[PDB]
Amino acid sequence: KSKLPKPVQDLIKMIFDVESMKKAMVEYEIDLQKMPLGKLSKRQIQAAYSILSEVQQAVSQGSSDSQILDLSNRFYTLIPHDFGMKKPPLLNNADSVQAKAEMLDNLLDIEVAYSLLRGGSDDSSKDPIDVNYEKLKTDIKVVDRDSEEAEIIRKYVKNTHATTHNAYDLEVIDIFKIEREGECQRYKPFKQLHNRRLLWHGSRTTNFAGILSQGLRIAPPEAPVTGYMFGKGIYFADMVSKSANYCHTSQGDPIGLILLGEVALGNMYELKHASHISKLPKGKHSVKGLGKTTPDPSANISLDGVDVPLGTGISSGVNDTSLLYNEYIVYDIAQVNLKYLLKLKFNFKT
Ligand SMILES: CCC(CC)N1CCN(C(=O)c2cc(Cn3c(=O)[nH]c(=O)c4ccccc43)ccc2F)CC1=O
Repeated sequence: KSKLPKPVQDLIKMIFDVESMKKAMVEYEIDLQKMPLGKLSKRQIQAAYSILSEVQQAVSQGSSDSQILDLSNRFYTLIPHDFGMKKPPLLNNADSVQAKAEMLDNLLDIEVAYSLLRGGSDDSSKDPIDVNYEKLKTDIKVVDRDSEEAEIIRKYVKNTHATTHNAYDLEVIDIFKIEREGECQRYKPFKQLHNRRLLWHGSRTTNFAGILSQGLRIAPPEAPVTGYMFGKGIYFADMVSKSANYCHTSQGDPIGLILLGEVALGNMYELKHASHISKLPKGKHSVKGLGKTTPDPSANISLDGVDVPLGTGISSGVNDTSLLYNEYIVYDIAQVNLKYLLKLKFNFKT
């Protein structure tokens, strides 16, 4: 029977729940009868990535729209869906390709979690919570609610909830201090880079067994670079509600998980519109998507030598931008050092 703190036990139970994995796939309208969770495979997901890349190439290189029709149907054969009586969305425009790329990103970490679960060694004299905790290769400690860490983090949550994201209120349930094995050594070449910032990264709960196991990762080479607004990198935000929207919580599942990561941004290539890149020009270390609203810079606080942009939202004065709020993208996984994991309750306004 596990000795782990009860909040950590609840976390392990949440991120390894198999039925949550199936619910996520059903939410995507994937046919569970034809393609069960156990038949989901990494090379199958990579093959689906390549079809999206084929669609990307066929659209831009001026091929037949007829081929694009066939590539779309091939995607729905490779990944069986079940839209009941409705017509499955056609894969012929960037809008549809980006939605399927997002779906494959989620399937990729679901496969990592399920394979983690069904692998390794097993011992019936051990609590499955203890076994699954050790499979994450991550030290997880509860942050004291009255500590100054929690104070700064709660202030960060309190001040950076955008007015536009008015559908819900956020309530911090647990603050976890996490150390992924090996990630600190991997981050060492970037530890002294300038412009280090503590930024948010939200994701579906079904992704976090893979995120704690493997870290935040760049989409595989088969993934289409045009499937993501700023290409294939790791995305962060400085508004907690922007990243909280990527938790994709609902009134049925109102508990979300959000990361605080130390990100070495260096020289930021500042952009106002989409730019589908996989690498940066020499002398640039990150992309900053310029939003119309930014945390007030005069209110930046230092936490363990890292900037925390917890200022309240003010106009950035940035002219023509497709972004309401800022985005930060790095294109090297060694530029990220995950520090905290928050468990939030979404209180939806009605
Ligand atoms: C988790 C599965 C794996 C699969 C390899 N994965 C997926 C890709 N990825 C990203 O960071 C990533 C995220 C978004 C969307 N987005 C988000 O989801 N949360 C945020 O807070 C956020 C904040 C600002 C902007 C976008 C955000 C788009 C493109 C990306 F590349 C790293 C990663 O590891």
